[PDB]
Amino acid sequence: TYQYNMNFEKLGKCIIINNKNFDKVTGMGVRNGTDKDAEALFKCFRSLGFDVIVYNDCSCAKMQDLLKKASEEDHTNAACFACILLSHGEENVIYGKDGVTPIKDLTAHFRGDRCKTLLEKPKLFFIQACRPVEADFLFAYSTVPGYYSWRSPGRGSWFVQALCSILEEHGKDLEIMQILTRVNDRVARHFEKQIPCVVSMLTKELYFSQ
Amino acid sequence: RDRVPTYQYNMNFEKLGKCIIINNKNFDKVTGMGVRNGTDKDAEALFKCFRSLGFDVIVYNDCSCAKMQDLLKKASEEDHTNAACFACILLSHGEENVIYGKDGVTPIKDLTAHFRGDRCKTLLEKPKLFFIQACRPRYKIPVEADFLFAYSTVPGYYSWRSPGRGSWFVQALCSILEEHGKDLEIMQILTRVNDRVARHQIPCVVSMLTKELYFSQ
Repeated sequence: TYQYNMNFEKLGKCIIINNKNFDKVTGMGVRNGTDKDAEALFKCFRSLGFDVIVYNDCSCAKMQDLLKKASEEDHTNAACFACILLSHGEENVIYGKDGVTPIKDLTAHFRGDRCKTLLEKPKLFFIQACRPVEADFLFAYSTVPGYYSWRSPGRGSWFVQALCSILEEHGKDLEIMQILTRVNDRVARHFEKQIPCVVSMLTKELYFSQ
Repeated sequence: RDRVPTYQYNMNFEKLGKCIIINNKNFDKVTGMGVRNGTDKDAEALFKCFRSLGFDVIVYNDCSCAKMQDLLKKASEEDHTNAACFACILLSHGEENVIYGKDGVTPIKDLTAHFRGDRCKTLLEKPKLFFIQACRPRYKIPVEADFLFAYSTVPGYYSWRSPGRGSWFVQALCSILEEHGKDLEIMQILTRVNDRVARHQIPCVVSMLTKELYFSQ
């Protein structure tokens, strides 16, 4: 009653945009580690039951088309939708490899109206980007685009590490907010700066199980 | 599903915390803002509600911008050492990143900054809750841990402060808190409020909290 009905054929689709090499004409160097993060995320989410697909070095066109096309799909037997973005970011904007595109435009497509099939179902956006308020949307930022998010060349971001670890072990028993909160604490505890940020328009508790 | 974890905010303190409610109903003509009929009804339900949770609630009304800033700053300079948390509720007119005082408009972000870890070390590691009902996204928020923002309406749209029933968000918040304030976790309460408000406009919660928040046991 107080939970999102997960009784569906599929858990849902999980698009993982992984931008690592940005065209010079943007002024943003390679994101060594995003490859580590991504693989981690791929497993973690595939493990939750998502039909996950990874897209590398996407342009603002590719990224917009991707999200556009996905929203257009039929999500009837889908429990929800998940999108994970990994790249450079600024004021509410995400970096393509050839420029910058506004996050709002990526989520726009899945709004209640533009995507009848996902209506009433959770839309999840996990955004990791160092430098659209509609119901049932949830955003989880590695940290605001302005403040820097700590990585580790061959170890990946703390956020992603924490998120995959927590999800790996509790992705089945904790509610989505509990997990993200632990991710919050864990990322936070690293410094002892950066604190992830969760924005939730969810109307029911979210559980990737039963 | 819910149980015994070091994943809960330590609530074992002398007192629960202070709860500041700013009830701006009347605004200076020059601001062009109208009377917020129904705000007193929210203010009353809110004060009773939080008083009931164990908060030491203080209610200010028709405050000026200078007043709001001063009040919150002073609140941040007090010694919250024996308090478990801190709550501030703003009921007024709103606009992108700003909230109205009677004499004008001031940035929500500055109002909340007063409590950042480095400026209110006595609330450090302690949840700082802001419930904002600014009629009329992470941006108008401090980059600090243990902060929680529950925005009344769409930080892009307008909430419907009912003529003489009280804003939908507020009333829903109080309703759910009366009922489960002492048995549900903060995100559970607000998520239900979200649903409730939506079953009528969608409120949004920004959480930087690092632990679960239970007001009791």
